[PDB]
Amino acid sequence: TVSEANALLKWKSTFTNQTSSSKLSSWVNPNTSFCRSWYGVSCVRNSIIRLNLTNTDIEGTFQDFPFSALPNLSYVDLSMNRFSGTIPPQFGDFSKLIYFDLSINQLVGEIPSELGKLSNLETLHLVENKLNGSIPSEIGRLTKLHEIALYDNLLTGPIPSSFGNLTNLANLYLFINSLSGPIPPELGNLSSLAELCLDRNKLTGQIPSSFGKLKNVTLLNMFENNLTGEIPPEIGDMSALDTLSLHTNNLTGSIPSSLGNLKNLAILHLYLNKLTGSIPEELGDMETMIDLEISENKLTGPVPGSFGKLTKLEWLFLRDNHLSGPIPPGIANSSVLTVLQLDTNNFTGVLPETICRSGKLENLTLDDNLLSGPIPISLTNCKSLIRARFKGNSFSGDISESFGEYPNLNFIDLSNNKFRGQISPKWEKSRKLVAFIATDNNITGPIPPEIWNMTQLNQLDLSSNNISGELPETISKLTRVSKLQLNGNQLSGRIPSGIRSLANLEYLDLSSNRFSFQIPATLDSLPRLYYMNLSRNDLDQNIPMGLTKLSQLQTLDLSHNNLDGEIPSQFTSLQNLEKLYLQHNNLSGPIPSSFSEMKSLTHVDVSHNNLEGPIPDNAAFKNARPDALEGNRDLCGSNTTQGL
Ligand SMILES: *[C@@H]1O[C@H](CO[C@@H]2O[C@@H](C)[C@@H](O)[C@@H](O)[C@@H]2O)[C@@H](O[C@@H]2O[C@H](CO)[C@@H](O[C@@H]3O[C@H](CO)[C@@H](O)[C@H](O)[C@@H]3O)[C@H](O)[C@H]2NC(C)=O)[C@H](O)[C@H]1NC(C)=O
Ligand SMILES: *[C@@H]1O[C@H](CO)[C@@H](O[C@@H]2O[C@H](CO)[C@@H](O[C@@H]3O[C@H](CO)[C@@H](O)[C@H](O)[C@@H]3O)[C@H](O)[C@H]2NC(C)=O)[C@H](O)[C@H]1NC(C)=O
Ligand SMILES: *[C@@H]1O[C@H](CO)[C@@H](O[C@@H]2O[C@H](CO)[C@@H](O[C@@H]3O[C@H](CO)[C@@H](O)[C@H](O)[C@@H]3O)[C@H](O)[C@H]2NC(C)=O)[C@H](O)[C@H]1NC(C)=O
Ligand SMILES: *[C@@H]1O[C@H](CO[C@@H]2O[C@@H](C)[C@@H](O)[C@@H](O)[C@@H]2O)[C@@H](O[C@@H]2O[C@H](CO)[C@@H](O)[C@H](O)[C@H]2NC(C)=O)[C@H](O)[C@H]1NC(C)=O
Ligand SMILES: *[C@@H]1O[C@H](CO)[C@@H](O[C@@H]2O[C@H](CO)[C@@H](O)[C@H](O)[C@H]2NC(C)=O)[C@H](O)[C@H]1NC(C)=O
Ligand SMILES: *[C@@H]1O[C@H](CO)[C@@H](O[C@@H]2O[C@H](CO)[C@@H](O)[C@H](O)[C@H]2NC(C)=O)[C@H](O)[C@H]1NC(C)=O
Ligand SMILES: *[C@@H]1O[C@H](CO)[C@@H](O[C@@H]2O[C@H](CO)[C@@H](O)[C@H](O)[C@H]2NC(C)=O)[C@H](O)[C@H]1NC(C)=O
Ligand SMILES: *[C@@H]1O[C@H](CO)[C@@H](O)[C@H](O)[C@H]1NC(C)=O
Ligand SMILES: *[C@@H]1O[C@H](CO)[C@@H](O)[C@H](O)[C@H]1NC(C)=O
Repeated sequence: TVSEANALLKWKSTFTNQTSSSKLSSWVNPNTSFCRSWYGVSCVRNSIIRLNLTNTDIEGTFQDFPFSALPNLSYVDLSMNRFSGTIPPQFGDFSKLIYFDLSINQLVGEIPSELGKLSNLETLHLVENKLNGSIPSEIGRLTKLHEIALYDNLLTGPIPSSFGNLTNLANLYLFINSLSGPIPPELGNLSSLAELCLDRNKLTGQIPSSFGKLKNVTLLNMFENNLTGEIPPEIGDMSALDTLSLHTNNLTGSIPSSLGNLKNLAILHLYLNKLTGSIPEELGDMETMIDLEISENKLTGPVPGSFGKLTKLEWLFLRDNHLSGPIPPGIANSSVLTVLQLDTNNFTGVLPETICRSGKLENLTLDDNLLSGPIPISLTNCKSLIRARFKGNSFSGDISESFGEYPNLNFIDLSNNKFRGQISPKWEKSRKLVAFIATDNNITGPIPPEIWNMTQLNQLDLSSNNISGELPETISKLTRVSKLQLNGNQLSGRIPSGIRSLANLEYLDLSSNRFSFQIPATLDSLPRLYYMNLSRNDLDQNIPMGLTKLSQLQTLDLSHNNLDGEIPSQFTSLQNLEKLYLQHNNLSGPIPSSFSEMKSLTHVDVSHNNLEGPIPDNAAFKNARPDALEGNRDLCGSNTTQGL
């Protein structure tokens, strides 16, 4: 003991970057107070049995640790320190050791197989180091082990089959590592196992069919491995399971119907695999299921109608599969279902009337299916909606009657459907709505002016519809819009000057419309605008000077209009202009030949204009095709179509 105190002092004397304020200040007077006042030291019969120096800012190694001098150690916690070097084999010499923790440290090298000498060890903790090499097989000798945690290391090789001999192991955590090879089937002998976490490794091979003997495992995390084969139906015999996560693997075959026998399973993660076949209707018998995610697979056929029996279902992720048939009503019938994502499948028919029956549905994704028919009325009145995506379907109906007021709506996408009718002012009640996308529908009538009062709107896409009327100057109220797409409609009259005020505008498209008269001379106040498409309109007269004061333009398309006069020399301030399309206008005069100053002009079309003179000195004019430069009155100094 005084010998133990002296030995520990010699070890302390090797620590580096220590401070006067370190808790090891109490290591004084070895002859009298080793067992009564030394921090981290506790004794029985005046001999140290417990060394607990966790989180004491110790920087050092275990090279000079006095293994020989502390024979009676049974509790060693040296975690959360700055220990470096390796774990010496002499740690296996502490024959009374029960608890061993060296976890949050900077240790390197392999685990000494001599740890298998620690026959009294019940807890082994070495997490969050840089330990490499294979896990020693002799660790399977430690039959009193209750818990092994080796996660967040650089361990390689297979899990030793000897671990099947650890009949008292409750928790096996090995997750953040590079463990390899097949999972040893002997793990099925761990009858006391409760938590098995092998996730985030490089495990290959099949899931052992012996896993069905693990009747006390509640958490089986094996996600983010390279497991192949099919999910063995024996997994359905792990009756105590509440969390089964096998996602991000290379599993194949069908989902075993035996999963329906897991009456305690609340979380099932099977996504990001290559599962095929139909979803067994028995999967509706997992009465406890909360969070069911089998998305991103190759599942086919219909979703079983028996899903109506999953009364605790909250999250259902079936996106990116090949599911077919109509969506059965039981799929949305859970009173607590808040997320129902079905997008990127082959669902047909109309939406079931059960969609928002409880008024709790929040996120609904249906993108890229073959669905049709009208919006069910419980969805029209789903006041709890937050995110609704319908893009790429054949939904039909009066858009004003099909959608109620959605006060919690954040994101809605109606793109690529057959919606008719006029945009209702009801959308202004969505005061949190940031994006409203309705491209490629049969919307008609005017844009209600309430839309411009939606100052929170970040993205507005009404493109490719049959919307008409003149845009009012109150459009300026869309303070925070950054993507504005009204192209492909029959909007008429002058472009409102008020677009000047949309300071956050980045991408503006008013092309393919019936806007007439001069482009607003005032339109020079969009410093974030990198894209402006005014093409295919009825705009006339000289190109306004204001456009040249917008700095960040990358693409500018004013083609297919009746603009006349000369191209401004004062384009020079568009040093970031890359693509410039001015074809099919009535522009005149010479190109200023200050376009040599323009660095980034690569794609330019000036065809079918009344311009004359020589092309300027920059790439796009050299790289222009005949169509790009044709149609002008007097082209080039030597009447050329290519090569000066
Ligand atoms: C397990 O890891 C050890 C330690 O590796 C060290 O720590 C890791 C976390 C990484 O940061 C490694 O980049 C780092 O080196 C490996 O042992 C180490 O091997 C290297 C080379 O194989 C040794 O470096 C040599 O050192 C001598 C002088 O001492 C030079 O002459 C050489 O040119 C070379 O620089 C290093 O000393 C050694 N460290 C030890 C033994 O503590 C070990 O190979 C690795 N095992 C695996 C990956 O299976
Ligand atoms: C070394 O000293 C530290 C702190 O002085 C000890 O930390 C304590 O460890 C126990 C577990 O042994 C912690 O209790 C646990 O609390 C959670 C809370 O939910 C509970 O669920 C567990 O069942 C367990 O009882 C305790 O909170 C923790 N205290 C602190 C301040 O971190 C450590 O046990 C000592 N180790 C040895 C070997 O002496
Ligand atoms: C600005 O918006 C207009 C739409 O209002 C965009 O027009 C599209 O431009 C391409 C060429 O750039 C068009 O031409 C050709 O169509 C034929 C047949 O489909 C095909 O052979 C060509 O490969 C090319 O696609 C295209 O039809 C046209 N679309 C429409 C609806 O008119 C224009 O591109 C936008 N400007 C910029 C810079 O993006
Ligand atoms: C294409 O433009 C020519 C050029 O006329 C321009 O008219 C002004 C707006 C201004 O830009 C002038 O500097 C230009 O000359 C049109 O030709 C003119 O047509 C009008 C008849 O409306 C006639 O009085 C003018 O004398 C013409 N000018 C010239 C130079 O010939 C032409 O009609 C336009 N073509 C189309 C299809 O719109
Ligand atoms: C600490 O270790 C020593 C030996 O490493 C133990 O001392 C032995 O105790 C037994 C019975 O108590 C004696 O028969 C031996 O002769 C002792 N050997 C020595 C070298 O002293 C001691 O009991 C241990 N103490 C604790 C609390 O474990
Ligand atoms: C297991 O599946 C993963 C899918 O994530 C495969 O990883 C992809 O492999 C291909 C190239 O072979 C590409 O799609 C990507 O480069 C990989 N990563 C992805 C998609 O994130 C992996 O190859 C599969 N292993 C097998 C089949 O043995
Ligand atoms: C449910 O929908 C909400 C709203 O769209 C999602 O949360 C938003 O996610 C975007 C990223 O695409 C963020 O920019 C927003 O800040 C998020 N908003 C909120 C309030 O969190 C949410 O991720 C969706 N959840 C599921 C499971 O689909
Ligand atoms: C002590 O800390 C400094 C600062 O982080 C570091 O550069 C040095 O390597 C550490 N060790 C020694 C022995 O100085
Ligand atoms: C498990 O223990 C038994 C006990 O005799 C032994 O025969 C067997 O080889 C052990 N398994 C491994 C993989 O070492």
